[PDB]
Amino acid sequence: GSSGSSGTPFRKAKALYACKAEHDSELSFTAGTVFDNVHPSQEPGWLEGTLNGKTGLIPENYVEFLSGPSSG
Repeated sequence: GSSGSSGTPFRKAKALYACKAEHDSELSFTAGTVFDNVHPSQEPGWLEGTLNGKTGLIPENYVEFLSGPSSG
């Protein structure tokens, strides 16, 4: 059933620093880049989100989950 109990449509994270992922699994983005549906990957200290209809591994030490209103 669509729309049930209160909740949020997944979470998002923002890349702190620009990373030039070299591995496929890994993802490449630029600081400030906001990821879609960010979650803890199977790997330790690795987040698994979807950057532009593309899922891969992301460095948790390179992201910053967004919760409060700020943007930028």
